[PDB]
Amino acid sequence: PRADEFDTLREKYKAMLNGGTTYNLSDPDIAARVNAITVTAQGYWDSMLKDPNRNRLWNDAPFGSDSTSITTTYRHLYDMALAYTTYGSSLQGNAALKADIISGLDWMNANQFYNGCSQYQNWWHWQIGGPMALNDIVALMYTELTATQISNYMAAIYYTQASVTMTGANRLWESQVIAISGILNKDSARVAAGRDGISALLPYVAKGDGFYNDGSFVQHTYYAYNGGYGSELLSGIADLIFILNGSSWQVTDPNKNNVYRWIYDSYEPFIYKGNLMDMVRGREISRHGLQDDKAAVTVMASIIRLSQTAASADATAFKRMVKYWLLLDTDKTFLKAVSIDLIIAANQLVNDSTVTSRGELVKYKQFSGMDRAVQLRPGFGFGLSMFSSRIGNYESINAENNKGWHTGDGMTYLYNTDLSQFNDHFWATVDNYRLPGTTVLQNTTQTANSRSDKSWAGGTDILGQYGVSGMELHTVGKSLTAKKSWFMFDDEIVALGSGIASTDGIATETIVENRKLNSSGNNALIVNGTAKPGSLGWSETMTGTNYIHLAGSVPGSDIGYYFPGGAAVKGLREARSGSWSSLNSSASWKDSTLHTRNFMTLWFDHGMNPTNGSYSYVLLPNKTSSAVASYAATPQISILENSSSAQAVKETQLNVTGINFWNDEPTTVGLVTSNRKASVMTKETASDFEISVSDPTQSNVGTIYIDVNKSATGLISKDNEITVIQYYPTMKFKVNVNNSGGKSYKVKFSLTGTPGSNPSPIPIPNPYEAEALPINALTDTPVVYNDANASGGKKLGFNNNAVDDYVEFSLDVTQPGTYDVKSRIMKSTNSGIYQLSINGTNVGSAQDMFWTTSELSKEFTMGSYSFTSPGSYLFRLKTTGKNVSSSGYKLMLDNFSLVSTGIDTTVIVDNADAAGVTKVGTWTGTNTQTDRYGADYIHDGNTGKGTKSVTFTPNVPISGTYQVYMMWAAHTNRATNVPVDVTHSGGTATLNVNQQGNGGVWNLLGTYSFNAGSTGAIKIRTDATNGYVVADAVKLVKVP
Ligand SMILES: [Ca+2]
Ligand SMILES: [Ca+2]
Ligand SMILES: [Ca+2]
Ligand SMILES: [Ca+2]
Ligand SMILES: [Ca+2]
Ligand SMILES: [Ca+2]
Ligand SMILES: [Ca+2]
Ligand SMILES: [Ca+2]
Ligand SMILES: [Ca+2]
Ligand SMILES: [Cl-]
Ligand SMILES: [Cl-]
Ligand SMILES: [Cl-]
Ligand SMILES: [Cl-]
Repeated sequence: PRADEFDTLREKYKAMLNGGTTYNLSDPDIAARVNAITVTAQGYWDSMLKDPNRNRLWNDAPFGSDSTSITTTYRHLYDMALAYTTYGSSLQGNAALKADIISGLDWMNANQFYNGCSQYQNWWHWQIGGPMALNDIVALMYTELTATQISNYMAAIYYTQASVTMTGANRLWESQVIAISGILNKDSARVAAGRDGISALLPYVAKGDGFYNDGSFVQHTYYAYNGGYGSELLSGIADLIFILNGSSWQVTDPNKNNVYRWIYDSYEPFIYKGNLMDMVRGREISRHGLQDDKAAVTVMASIIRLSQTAASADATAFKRMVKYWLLLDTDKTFLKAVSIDLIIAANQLVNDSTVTSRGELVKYKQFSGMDRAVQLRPGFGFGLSMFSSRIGNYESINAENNKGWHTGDGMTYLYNTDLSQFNDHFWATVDNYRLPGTTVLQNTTQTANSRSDKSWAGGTDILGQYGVSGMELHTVGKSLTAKKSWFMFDDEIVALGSGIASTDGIATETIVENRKLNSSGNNALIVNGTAKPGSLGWSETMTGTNYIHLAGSVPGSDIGYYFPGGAAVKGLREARSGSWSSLNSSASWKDSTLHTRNFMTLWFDHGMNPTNGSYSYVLLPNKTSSAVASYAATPQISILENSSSAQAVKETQLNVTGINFWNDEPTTVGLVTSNRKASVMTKETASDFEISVSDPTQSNVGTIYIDVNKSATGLISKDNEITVIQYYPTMKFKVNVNNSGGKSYKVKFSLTGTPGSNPSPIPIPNPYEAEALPINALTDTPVVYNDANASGGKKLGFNNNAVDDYVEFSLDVTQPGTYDVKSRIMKSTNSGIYQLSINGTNVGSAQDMFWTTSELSKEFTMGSYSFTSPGSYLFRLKTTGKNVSSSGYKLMLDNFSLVSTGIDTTVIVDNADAAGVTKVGTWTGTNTQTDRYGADYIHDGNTGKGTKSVTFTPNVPISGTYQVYMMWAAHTNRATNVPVDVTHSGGTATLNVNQQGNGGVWNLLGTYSFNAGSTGAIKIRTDATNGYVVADAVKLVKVP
């Protein structure tokens, strides 16, 4: 404390920089690093400008106008300082080196970097790059410095980097710089400010920049970036936690535990055998020195750092996964890249037998927050790269990632034992016009940094192992559009496309494969069981293709391709040359060295201007040629449909079905019906049936109704937002997907046992409280106010400014029917004139909602509407004008009610009529009066009195009160005393009717309570009748 706690931290930090006071120099990995450190230092020492008159310290870092020279100079000084303090270095303790380092620092303090200096040009080098490197130098050289020197150097850093104010990675770097200077300058307040700076980076987010609960990381607002920015956040945070850990300024924020979760959720799934998946690395795929295997290193390092501070369970889990990856790293990618400290940590870990390798990871995971998906199975990994109206196609800024045009066009990455597939200059040689999985216009580009006008991107999953994803492609700046779906099971991936349409006048292509080959480029390509030529230059349009086998450059990397129904597949085996400069021509990364790599490219040609093109193929990784053939003969998958309406695949071994629904209309495929865009997956067993549902559009604020065409006995389990509607004879449920963020909702039904009870019918949830209705669209934000006179004690105050302003709600109409639509409006001196529409159809005329009279509220009848199917409906209220006495165009909406109408409840029974009439005795029909109802009527022929009867049994829709009418054929030969029974709820009534009068009209007999069903009857008897008895029709009319 005041010296020694700082001393302790400083020593801990220095040991991170140089590996510690002592270590095993017989460890060849350590030895190689020590040498590398020594050589580098000698390099910059040799090139250093050393004389009093100097104007810079190195020529490659001139001063005055480019602030990069600040960082460059201090990094050079750091390298020298490193060798100076590195145990085992032939330059360790070198006095001349020491003197040159220190003179360099004092020169910088006198000329370039000091408290009060001019911060010309680029801010970053003054506030972050420089201080960061200066901090490190001072850490190493501390004991060799005076207090006055340390004071000066720190005063400069406090000057350029005074407080934390920025966001994302800048904020992190602010925090590191501030924390480390604090430690070096023995300034507790400054260290605490450093510690506090990272808190704002810790919470999860649901939109915009940061980490998402689903594992996504987004940066630059719209880009999948776990491998880019998120990677550097993880690094700095894991380091700050490690340094501060145990100290007075240790990280206490409970959110710090999110950083440990990030590993399980945001990193582990994206590291395949030492390769950080390129689809989450954004623009960084264009950095030659930072290919996927190199990109993985910082994450592995961060995980090791996190294990040193993690709780027991996590530390164990972390060490196990890192060990796994290190054991795979036969060419020492990691060991040759990191500091001695990490070499020590890494080696200790692989030599520790109490830590066992984690092994192969097996899981499926949907990253809905960044339009990504990962399938990890035994033998392969599969990455899926999409974009939507939420996520940009790819990022290209500062002349980086220049050829990334199609990297988000539904691109597929297949990972296997060929660890180098996407490194070893994959990106600088591959034909970027034909990236795997994508559907594109041939040899074209696409505007960068753009989102599509399509929201359908995402998917759902089951058992945490099987998944289905989809993307409605619409190339930006092009007409090209397509529906692409992926179905990922135990050992196959099915890819389907349809609705492929373009008017761009260019041949349209879908890329099945574009694989990098061995150095010969001779990997055997076997097609329909027949070997093709293995020589470079090979090119064919292969028709009637059933299956293909491409042999892997390394055991475990064969790939099979099955083409359901056969396909015309174009093929090309060629050598390709290019340099990284094409992808990245920024100052830092420009590299023009040419490279030549070999590729096998397989694709579909949909031709020019397709109107409704399609494709289907099945990836069969890690299978022999004969196994591939074997699969083709008896496929374990069945494509149920592949159209623009839906795309569905069932794996018949697993009995897992995946379905993508493309339209917001009722749609049926397989056993499943959906009334909304949805991604759905089912798992069936002997004892149960499970369904997974998601809204990939992420913009449904209402419900999704699902039917499953199979009988269930009851419920086993369900997520919250599921509402079971029926078990038998068919499964019925709905999902409330408002604010879903594209996540998945699951329900599991029982198929055996004794049937339980079906759920009771779900009546219309009247009233629909405005204050609690999900809003689907609006022009002006409404506010809820409290009011004891309002339904639910709350009303919704519209703030509508002008004509055509609207608010559109989503209501769950749980029972199909024709309903009269009413709304309860609270009195307000500011009440406009509104027009209701439902689903784009106006209902009724516009209603002037203003009034001056006494009452606090009124019930407006907007009008009638027919809801043919149960589900969500959009009720829109549009400002159309205003009463002259109104303040403006606002409104105080309390609720909606849907009331039934005669259309639903009124019942008519004619004498014929095939159902509802049962006669007794012989009745005679005729057409002779036109006293109405139907063609004919019947009569008893004035004979067989007290023997005959006609019983009208109506089907009462809803229990309630019903007016009972009757019509008949009147004349003069009719009976005047026709006895009529009305059997209703509660008993039976009897009256006589005079049928020689009031014919042709509906005659009110009475008004009674009836139960829903057929327990009520209206009988006409003939007992004691003084004339002809006519039977025609009855009509029940509900009241009110
Ligand atoms: Ca700052
Ligand atoms: Ca490696
Ligand atoms: Ca299978
Ligand atoms: Ca065919
Ligand atoms: Ca979202
Ligand atoms: Ca407005
Ligand atoms: Ca209300
Ligand atoms: Ca009739
Ligand atoms: Ca009788
Ligand atoms: Cl010199
Ligand atoms: Cl130089
Ligand atoms: Cl940033
Ligand atoms: Cl409220």
